[PDB]
Amino acid sequence: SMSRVWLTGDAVVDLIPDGQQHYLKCPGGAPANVAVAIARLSGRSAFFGRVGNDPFGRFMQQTLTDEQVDCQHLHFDPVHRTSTVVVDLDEHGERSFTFMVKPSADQFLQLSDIPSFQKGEWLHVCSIALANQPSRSSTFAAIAQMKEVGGYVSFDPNLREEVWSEPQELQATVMRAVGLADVVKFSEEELQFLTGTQSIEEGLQAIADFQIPLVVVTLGAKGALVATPNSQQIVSGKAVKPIDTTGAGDAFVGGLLYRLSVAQDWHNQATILDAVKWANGCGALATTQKG
Amino acid sequence: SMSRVWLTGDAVVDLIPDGQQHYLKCPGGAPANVAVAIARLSGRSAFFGRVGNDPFGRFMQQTLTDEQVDCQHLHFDPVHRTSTVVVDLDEHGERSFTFMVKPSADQFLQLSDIPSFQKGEWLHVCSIALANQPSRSSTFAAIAQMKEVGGYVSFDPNLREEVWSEPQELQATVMRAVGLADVVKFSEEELQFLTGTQSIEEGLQAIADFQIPLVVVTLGAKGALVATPNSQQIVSGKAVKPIDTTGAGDAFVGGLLYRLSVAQDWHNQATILDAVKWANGCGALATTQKGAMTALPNQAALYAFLE
Ligand code: NA
Repeated sequence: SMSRVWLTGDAVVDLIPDGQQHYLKCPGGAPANVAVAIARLSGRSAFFGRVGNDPFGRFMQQTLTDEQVDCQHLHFDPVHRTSTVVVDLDEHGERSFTFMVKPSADQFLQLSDIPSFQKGEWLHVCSIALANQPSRSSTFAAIAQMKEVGGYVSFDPNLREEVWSEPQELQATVMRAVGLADVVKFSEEELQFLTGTQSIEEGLQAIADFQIPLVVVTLGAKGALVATPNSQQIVSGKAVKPIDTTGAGDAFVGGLLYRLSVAQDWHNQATILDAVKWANGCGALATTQKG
Repeated sequence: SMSRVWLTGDAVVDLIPDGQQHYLKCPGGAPANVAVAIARLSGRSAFFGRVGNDPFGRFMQQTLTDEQVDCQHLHFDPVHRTSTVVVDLDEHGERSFTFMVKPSADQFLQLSDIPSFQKGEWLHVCSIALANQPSRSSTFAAIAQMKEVGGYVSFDPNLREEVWSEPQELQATVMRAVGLADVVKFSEEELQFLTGTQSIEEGLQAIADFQIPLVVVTLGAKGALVATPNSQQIVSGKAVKPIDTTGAGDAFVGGLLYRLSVAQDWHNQATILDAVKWANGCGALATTQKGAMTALPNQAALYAFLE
């Protein structure tokens, strides 16, 4: 087997209005979305993290097992509760969502929740895991161990100021993670938010000292900006400019990580280009399903 | 014209399983259930308490106004969440409840939220309101104010240790409220836990020195045992089709308190016995639909079941 992508962070149950007096149970959370995306490509994906010993936590355990994601290292906190979102409708029927549990069980990820890592494996992290302690320090420890054993680390800062008890620590904590990552996925505005000169130019030029092996930037319909310290390149979805990646950022990551993980040499420029091709493929695939 | 019944505590949105992938968005919570049960019996009930500024709390304000409980003294906490309970099933082999929000907005009930009380009125309190500060002191303060003015206090130690940040404080805090109430509703296992006893007779002699005007111990399906300083009696009941026990006890309290609230003197023995009979009726009836409030009967429906 040997090839494997580890995923960690917030497993989330979304509650959607199924008309009136009814909510639909929908599994969510960016780490779980990417984890499922990889397993749907017949890839080997495993999830470690913390949910609550509650029905919603059990829903995610069942969902992930069904989707063939290994969740043997999924823990159930007897006290804290699984992250739960309720989306709400306007007078005009326009969506709005509310975090129901703060802070959720995922924020209490412990050092003993971290599984043994093997050489050549991948670890993917989102910013929510870096919001508060003990999850902040536990996640960084997971990163260090993955690298120490000869593994690789990807990072996608799906940043939301909400979950943070101390929003001021965000710019420094996330840019800290960017420094330790092998692959970093940036949204256009995300790259900007860390002081963008209105362009993705010097916003890019800034991170140069970090010497990140691979940086990928979504570009709505323009496709995907691919950045290596040597080169610079755009990999469009060669089809009359398709569409965006609304909610398909996770699917994008999944397709990217699945291909990079099974590569003999993911550092290869040719291998990277093919991986981005799949990533755009997954991203487009998700947004054609009315999503 | 008759006695107003004040209700306070946690207004809760219950998520009840409808199939494998759906949840029923149902209004619940002890004070809200009892307030609604009283109103549906053409009784006069009002609610004072605290919910989240979130829409789950707007949902409960709407449900109370429609039912039609007074909630002028309903407040919205601009920081904390409205209590959300997810009911599932519990192998070995019944139902199970789980509190998703800790602490919820009702735990932050303030002294300023307490309305003016009047002689003859009623106040019902669930033990969840004593769980944490400042709700604990606020609720204890409200209980006292009703007693001082010549009102009456009802109390239901609906035990849920989960919401207590200091679970060791539960027994002493609950038993304090027990000694302050006119009416107390016990489960057979509740009275046992709080008294450290095993038999119902022992649990009664234990609390016998509080001289509580009325103690009710639900005997599950045999009805309830009715305890007064002088006399003990059993009051029977009839069975139905249990398909959702959610809030059956809150329905019991609803029927009990309404029947007492309309009497010129509720201390009358026959009145008390008739009230429990009402309580058994409303309790069983609520277990015929999904949701705590959904099957709370009007007078016509309740008389039809008892007749
Ligand atoms: Na019910």
